[PDB]
Parts: sequence; C-alpha cells; structure tokens
Amino acid sequence: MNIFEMLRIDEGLRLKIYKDTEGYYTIGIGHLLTKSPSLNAAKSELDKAIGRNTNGVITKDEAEKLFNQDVDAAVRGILRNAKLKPVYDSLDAVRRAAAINMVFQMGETGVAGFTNSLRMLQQKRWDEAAVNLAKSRWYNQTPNRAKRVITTARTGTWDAYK
Ligand SMILES: [Cl-]
Ligand SMILES: [Cl-]
Ligand SMILES: [Xe]
Ligand SMILES: [Xe]
Ligand SMILES: [Xe]
Ligand SMILES: [Xe]
Repeated sequence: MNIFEMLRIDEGLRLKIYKDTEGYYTIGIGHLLTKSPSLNAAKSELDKAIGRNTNGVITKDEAEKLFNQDVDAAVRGILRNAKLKPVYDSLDAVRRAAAINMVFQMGETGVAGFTNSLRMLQQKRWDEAAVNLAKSRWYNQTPNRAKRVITTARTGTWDAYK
C-alpha cells in the first residue's frame, strides 16, 4: 500500500468531468477543477490543465498525470507549511500517508486548522487524536473515508485499506 494506491481507492477514477461530494466539478483521480457552477468554466480549466481541447474527457494516462502532480503538490504543500511540516516530519511512513490524504482532500489550509489533533499527533497520542479528528465536518460529511484515514493515522498500519 502506498499513497498513490491509497488515494486511488478513496477518490476513484472518472474519465469524464463529474461533480464531487460537495457538488464541484472534478475529473480523474479526484482532481478538482472548479468550485464554480459552470460547466463551461470546468471545461476551460480542464483544457488548461491538460493542454488540449478535451471536450470534457481525458484518457487514463492524462488523469494519472494530473494525479501525480497533485500528490506532489500536496506533499510540497505540507513541507512549505509551518504548522504542518513539524508534525509530519515527526511521523512514521504510514501515518504520513494519512496526512497526505487529508491534505489532498481538504487543502493545507484546512488541515492546518486541526490545531488540537496536530499536537496530539505530534505527542504520539494516537487514540486522543482519533477522537479529536472525528469531531469535524469532514468526518460527518464523509464518514467511511474519514474512518479509513483516521484508522490509518491512529494505527500506523494499512488495515483499513485491506
Ligand atoms: Cl493543473
Ligand atoms: Cl461515507
Ligand atoms: Xe501533518
Ligand atoms: Xe494524520
Ligand atoms: Xe491533522
Ligand atoms: Xe489519529
């Protein structure tokens, strides 16, 4: 198991533009295209992201390409954020993957506001972190996924993805 596999299970793969859980235009492996309600905006952003006139559709490879850039950006995001990096460097490989997940999902900013879980995580207080993390909009809105992620952060193992 690894971040790419982990994320490919949580996010799925769609070759045509779609709306996500919040109702926003997405494509491929969870690549958010735009929070705007215009399908045309989405397609424009899409064509820009891709480099051709896709007409709202991409190949498996182009999606994979986006996913890679996205996983990268996410990690970089982490490393460039003052509240995040120390937490993350403190963590083992598994649990880092859990951090990347959340970030891929909710941006750096939002994860950066889990102040309290951040400290518990840093002190390696796994169970308390886990309870804290669950008290969130994230968890109530996407409970099955949040639990996989929380279990991974709480255990340091891939059992929830098995
Ligand atoms: Cl892009
Ligand atoms: Cl769910
Ligand atoms: Xe983190
Ligand atoms: Xe995490
Ligand atoms: Xe977190
Ligand atoms: Xe956790």
